[PDB]
Amino acid sequence: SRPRDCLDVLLSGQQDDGVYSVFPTHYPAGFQVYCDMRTDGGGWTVFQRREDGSVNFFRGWDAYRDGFGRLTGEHWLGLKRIHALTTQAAYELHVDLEDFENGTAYARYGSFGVGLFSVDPEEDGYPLTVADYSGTAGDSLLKHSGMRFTTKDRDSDHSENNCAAFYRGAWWYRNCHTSNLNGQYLRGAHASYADGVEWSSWTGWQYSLKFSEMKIRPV
Amino acid sequence: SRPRDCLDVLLSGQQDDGVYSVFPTHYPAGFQVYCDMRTDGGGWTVFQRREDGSVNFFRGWDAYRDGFGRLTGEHWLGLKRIHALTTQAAYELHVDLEDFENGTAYARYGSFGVGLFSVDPEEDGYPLTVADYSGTAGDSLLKHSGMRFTTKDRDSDHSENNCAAFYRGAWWYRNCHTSNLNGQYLRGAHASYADGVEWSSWTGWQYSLKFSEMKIRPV
Amino acid sequence: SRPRDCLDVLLSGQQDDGVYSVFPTHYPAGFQVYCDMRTDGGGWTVFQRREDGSVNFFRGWDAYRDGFGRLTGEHWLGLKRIHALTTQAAYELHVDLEDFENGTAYARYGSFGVGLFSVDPEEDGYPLTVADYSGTAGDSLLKHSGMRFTTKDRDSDHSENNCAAFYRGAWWYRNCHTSNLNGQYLRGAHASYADGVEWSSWTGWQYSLKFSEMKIRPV
Amino acid sequence: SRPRDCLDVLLSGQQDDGVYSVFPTHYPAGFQVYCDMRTDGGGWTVFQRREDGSVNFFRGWDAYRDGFGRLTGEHWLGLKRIHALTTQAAYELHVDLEDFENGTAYARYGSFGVGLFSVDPEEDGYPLTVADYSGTAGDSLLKHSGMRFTTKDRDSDHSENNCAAFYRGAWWYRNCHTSNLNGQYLRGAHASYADGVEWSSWTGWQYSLKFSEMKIRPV
Ligand SMILES: *[C@@H]1O[C@H](CO)[C@@H](O[C@@H]2O[C@H](CO)[C@@H](O[C@@H]3O[C@H](CO)[C@@H](O)[C@H](O)[C@@H]3O)[C@H](O)[C@H]2NC(C)=O)[C@H](O)[C@H]1NC(C)=O
Ligand SMILES: *[C@@H]1O[C@H](CO)[C@@H](O[C@@H]2O[C@H](CO)[C@@H](O[C@@H]3O[C@H](CO)[C@@H](O)[C@H](O)[C@@H]3O)[C@H](O)[C@H]2NC(C)=O)[C@H](O)[C@H]1NC(C)=O
Ligand SMILES: *[C@@H]1O[C@H](CO)[C@@H](O[C@@H]2O[C@H](CO)[C@@H](O[C@@H]3O[C@H](CO)[C@@H](O)[C@H](O)[C@@H]3O)[C@H](O)[C@H]2NC(C)=O)[C@H](O)[C@H]1NC(C)=O
Ligand SMILES: *[C@@H]1O[C@H](CO)[C@@H](O[C@@H]2O[C@H](CO)[C@@H](O[C@@H]3O[C@H](CO)[C@@H](O)[C@H](O)[C@@H]3O)[C@H](O)[C@H]2NC(C)=O)[C@H](O)[C@H]1NC(C)=O
Ligand SMILES: [Ca+2]
Ligand SMILES: [Ca+2]
Ligand SMILES: [Ca+2]
Ligand SMILES: [Ca+2]
Repeated sequence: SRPRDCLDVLLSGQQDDGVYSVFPTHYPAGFQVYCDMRTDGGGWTVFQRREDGSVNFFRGWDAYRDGFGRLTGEHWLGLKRIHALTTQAAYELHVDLEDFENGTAYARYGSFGVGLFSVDPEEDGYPLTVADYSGTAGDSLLKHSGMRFTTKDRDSDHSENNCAAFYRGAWWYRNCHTSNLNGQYLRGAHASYADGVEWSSWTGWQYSLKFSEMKIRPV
Repeated sequence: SRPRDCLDVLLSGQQDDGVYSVFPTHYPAGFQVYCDMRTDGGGWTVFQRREDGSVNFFRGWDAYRDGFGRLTGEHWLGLKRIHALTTQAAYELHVDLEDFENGTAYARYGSFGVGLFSVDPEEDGYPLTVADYSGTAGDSLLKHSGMRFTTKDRDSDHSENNCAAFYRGAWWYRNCHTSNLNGQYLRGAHASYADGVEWSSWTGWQYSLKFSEMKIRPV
Repeated sequence: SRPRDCLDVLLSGQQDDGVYSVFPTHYPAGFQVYCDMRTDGGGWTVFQRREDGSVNFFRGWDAYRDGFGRLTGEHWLGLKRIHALTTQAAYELHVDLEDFENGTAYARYGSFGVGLFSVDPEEDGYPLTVADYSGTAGDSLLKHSGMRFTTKDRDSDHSENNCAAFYRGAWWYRNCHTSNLNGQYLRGAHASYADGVEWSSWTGWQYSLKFSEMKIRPV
Repeated sequence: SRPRDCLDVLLSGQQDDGVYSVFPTHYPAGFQVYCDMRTDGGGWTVFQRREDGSVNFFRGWDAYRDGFGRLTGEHWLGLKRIHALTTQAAYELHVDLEDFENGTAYARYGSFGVGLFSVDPEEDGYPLTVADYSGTAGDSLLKHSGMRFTTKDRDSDHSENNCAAFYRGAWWYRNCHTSNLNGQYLRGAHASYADGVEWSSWTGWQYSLKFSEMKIRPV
């Protein structure tokens, strides 16, 4: 009837990967998401996908709040939706990564949230909660814990510059990053420093990954 | 109680053409629509009507998003409502056309949607999904499949010009159109090229139709 | 539980005049109104009251859309709320009037609505539907039937001037009015022409009434 | 299921202080609040907390309407939420205060509301209803009864100046205050006049308190 996320969709008997309606506690109008019904038993709600560089990710605050791209392709679900999902239960984060040489890796985080205790999550800059790493990609997100989301037109980072402008992305930048999954789709090894789709613990600071998917499931 | 569209209204025992409240999955406040309870068994939700040139259709983005005119007359329901309806099930499209010489024709499309997988349908320009033509008017819409909606103040077409400005309408313009049902009410044969209420496969590019109705029903 | 108007409040067993929560079909968040539980059996939802000139009624479009003043005093409920109420059933209108010499009169209208078939009632200027006069005040509203709402900053009237600016009010002005109940609180006989709280059929065009209340009930 | 406030949360069997979802009558999307389940039996909804000066309270109208800070720390819930809560039942107010010398005091008000009868509470400046003082801190709020909320960018006070600008806060200022709990975190005795976290009846006009919490419970 009114699944709150992709795990409710799965447990209701929908086993196919694809687009489903979900209805978070404080977003009763609901919205559509892509559900991953396969990874570690399934029930993952996707909020980010890179796969081909068809979508511009070098977007401003309003786009990162409201979301962009298409659920069946490259997209960002929007921080207002990611907030609505991660405040309604205790979520884990799964990050799937792929390079241009057939290689894959993943990072699992036991706890993940955006603006968890923010009275106005947008005003407060949708700050990251993330803890408890495991997997094959190595940890490139724990150092971003407690940071606000920074875009090219809204600087909340710990740099004298705008990290989002400098590294051509949008992220919970500190000074500046170990991960940049909303970075430019530069397609593998690049001369420019850390401004591609980067997961530094796996492929370093000068390798733009082929594929990324960020997704959440209640624990 | 809470019909999601005009087919739910019909199946609940309301047989009369007219204005009814509907409540789409992701638009729970609901809104009023005109229901066609006669065409091919009935249960059609109208989203566009031309009949007399009493309403200005040469409107900008905000008007095409939010809707304009009156449900009992010439109107555009608004792309935010057309999105809310066509994302909640698989809809077919019916187009009824009438010329100034008593003549009528129709086009049926087995699949129709607006912004079906768009995270932000407005940002993404409410792109058209349409397939599977049958009827008497001929096909003037399949070539618009995959195109974003373009208005005089928001150009997303495949022309070096603004198709909406050039052809005095608002449509899923490519370069530029085979149909222009939101074009100027020029009343039959006109010297100006393709800037009237055009359905090119029936009446060509220099004939502004007397009547158009665009309406949807779940399959 | 969820009364749609003051008649539902009354029929649920609440007999006292006062402020109650109501929940119109297409305004599910609901809002508070003043309920008149006495007039002709009771169940009237108030949307306008003048009684002492304590509130400024010479307000612009946004104020007339959103409402102003206090439910326990002088107020305007707001055209977005009056639209939400009058589109959900067939309403009658009751107008209670009082002069500064103890005198009272009323006008009853068998049908009343605002933006009844408007796709975007705000865009369409919340046009008046009113018919079927009876009472003691005489008819000062039927000539306003079919007119859009005009304010000092949004002219939709049939005058070469702005009727709202000229007659220091906000109304369904034609060219210009037989009633001006949102006019200046000028307190009885005044030299200035038709710019007070006027009901021309009762007290003419140069008498600003002491009290007005406009209220609706389903028939 | 859908508790309307922290008293519903408590009565449903949740006994722990912390963050909970509540769903006021006219705010059906709901929001998260901090619940005090200990004070005088518990069931208090917090809307203001000062404790360490980590959050800037010298904010404009939009911030005071929408809220700021974090539920687990210093915050302001937002006047739109405080209005949604206090209009749905008859609430009492509890104010807990603490100085920098281990000392504590409280004020209880038998009746408390914001914009209780306002058609547009924001337009009307979220005016204060407060009565019926008891406790140890003395009364520093009854003189603010009937006053609109004033910020540095929106003056509705009875001063020829902007009280909010002058006393570096945001409050139901008259000319100007006996309390200033949204004032600057100046940390105890200060030379500047009345521009700290002031409760004049307890610690006078030149002592910025260490801790304040403002919270409500239905009577
Ligand atoms: C390396 O990456 C691929 C995915 O890109 C992993 O799975 C293999 O994918 C390929 C091509 O996507 C499949 O082979 C081809 O299948 C298609 C039909 O789907 C067929 O038309 C071609 O003729 C070709 O046979 C393949 O089925 C699939 N699995 C295997 C075992 O090759 C692959 O597992 C990744 N890792 C490694 C170590 O290869
Ligand atoms: C041609 O168009 C008309 C609709 O415009 C189709 O139906 C016919 O419509 C006319 C006028 O709208 C009707 O005739 C008139 O009826 C009115 C009362 O409704 C009466 O006052 C007049 O004296 C006149 O008789 C007519 O009933 C209606 N049907 C027919 C059979 O004429 C018509 O079917 C369309 N197609 C063709 C091939 O005529
Ligand atoms: C004329 O207007 C009044 C309302 O303004 C109508 O009712 C009468 O109202 C007056 C004063 O509002 C009442 O008289 C007074 O009552 C108060 C207590 O409420 C008392 O303190 C005073 O000493 C005084 O007696 C009165 O009860 C009320 N009814 C009558 C019969 O006078 C009145 O009906 C209107 N019409 C006419 C033709 O008088
Ligand atoms: C004065 O203020 C304190 C709260 O700040 C009131 O309670 C007392 O708080 C202190 C420190 O917060 C507690 O003492 C310490 O406890 C911690 C562990 O929580 C321990 O690590 C330290 O070694 C130390 O013992 C204390 O338990 C607590 N209660 C008492 C009876 O001291 C206090 O009631 C306030 N009023 C007065 C008159 O002292
Ligand atoms: Ca910076
Ligand atoms: Ca173009
Ligand atoms: Ca005019
Ligand atoms: Ca002032």
